[PDB]
Amino acid sequence: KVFGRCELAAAMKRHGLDNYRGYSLGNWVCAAKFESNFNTQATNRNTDGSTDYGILQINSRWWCNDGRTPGSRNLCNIPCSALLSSDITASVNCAKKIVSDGNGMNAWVAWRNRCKGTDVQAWIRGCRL
Ligand SMILES: [Cl-]
Repeated sequence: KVFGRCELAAAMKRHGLDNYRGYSLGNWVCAAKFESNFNTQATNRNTDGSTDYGILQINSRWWCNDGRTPGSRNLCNIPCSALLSSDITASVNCAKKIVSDGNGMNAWVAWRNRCKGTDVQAWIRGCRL
């Protein structure tokens, strides 16, 4: 599923990401845009053999199990494929655990480089939330 900007914003808010750990909704929509282009089926292979999954490109090195990242962790107690669902519940819940580990949203490289410092509010502008 490829979300609309506002549709994703609505779904994320509904799951309580708006100002979660002090990150306003626009941050999350911004991160989703540059990580996955709002596409829940997005996958990307990393150099170390791990793989990023879903709309927030969550990495199998620590956060999910994909059966081919040896010696990794599954801190979100999920199969990585669950992060590819059209329902973003799993990705959101896992994101909440990631953003809580002490490094905030800097865990998403796309957010740090493309969202951090900018007017993230622009990403939910025009949306009925
Ligand atoms: Cl991640």
